[PDB]
Amino acid sequence: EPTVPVNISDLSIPPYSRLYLIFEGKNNVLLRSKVHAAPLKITSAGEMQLSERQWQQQEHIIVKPDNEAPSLILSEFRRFTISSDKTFSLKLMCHQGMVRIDRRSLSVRLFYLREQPGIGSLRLTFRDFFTEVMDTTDREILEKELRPILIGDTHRFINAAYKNHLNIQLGDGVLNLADIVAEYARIQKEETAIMTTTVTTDSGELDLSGRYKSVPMARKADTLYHLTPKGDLQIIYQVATKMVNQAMIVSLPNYRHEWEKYNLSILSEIPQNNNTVVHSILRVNGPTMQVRTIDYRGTDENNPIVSFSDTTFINGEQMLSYDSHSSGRVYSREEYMMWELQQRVSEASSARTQDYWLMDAAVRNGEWKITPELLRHTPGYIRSTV
Repeated sequence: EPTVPVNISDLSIPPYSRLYLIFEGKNNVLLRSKVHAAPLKITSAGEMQLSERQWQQQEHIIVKPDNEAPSLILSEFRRFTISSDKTFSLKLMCHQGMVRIDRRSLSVRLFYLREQPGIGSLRLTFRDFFTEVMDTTDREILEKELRPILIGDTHRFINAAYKNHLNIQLGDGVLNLADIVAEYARIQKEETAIMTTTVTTDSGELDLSGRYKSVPMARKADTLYHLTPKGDLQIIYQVATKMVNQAMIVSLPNYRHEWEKYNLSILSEIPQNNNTVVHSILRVNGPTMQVRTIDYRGTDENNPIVSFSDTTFINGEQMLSYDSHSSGRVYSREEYMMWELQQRVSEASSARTQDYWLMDAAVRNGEWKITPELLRHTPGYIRSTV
């Protein structure tokens, strides 16, 4: 049968199906695409249990009470937290932007560990959550006036249909959504503890050709790189002091759309148990976060041992974790470069993501052009037969 025409800006593929697109073979086909799984709408009331594979399928779970609200339950939800404390990861999650608000809809983004490598994601949107008081969210003055109410009596302005279902079972964890709402108000008032140091293309002092920037204090072993869908980088560190939990952020606004203009390196010092300070150098290379550790005369003299490592965002993730205590492998410079080439040869996902970022960057102006700005970041590649 003659082929059917379809608008390329919106395609629907039903479960366990495919959709063959037919292209002309004279020109070159360059198709940029984005995938959004269809949301699951929920309107009933009462208990609502979703099995592991039931909430693992979905990406955005909308809740739209008609009369009453369900008691959302997501079994086997191994929630991802970087701090074992329960009142500090709340501040950090509110700070990264994982709690959003518009009109009367409150949206919360979650995370979870899974058997497959990496960290998953999931969004819950609680429509009808808010009453008519803050239907005027456009004005900042009215929201600021309503902020003090959210501290003591948060339930005053929450819709009555949601009052008895303000907690979301997550397996072994209970997340009081009213608590989330209350704490987001404190975070917004503070914005208008967690230290903030945003860098830009031309921010920072002058192999690491470019700019240098050093965090305010001495970090911990673990590190967290957060990439919001808008395309900003939110490198997460710690303070190496168990007395007070103080994560220090490094914000790189509009990173995904400007990763070729960044020639910046980040220096940090991780203290060790033996009263030895180990330096750490972080170099952003597109989606691959190159980490260089310099022992800096830790046990040697004048010839510090240098270990290379990196973690690359893959499969559209928005949160990557590196422990520096249990997971990793020692790599010298030549060994690391050789390993990168070996990963590229076997078509590993990191190389594919690097290529995706490069092809995205090449078409910035609209017309395909490999400008010289990308001739420094990109290592060349040659295949030959002997």
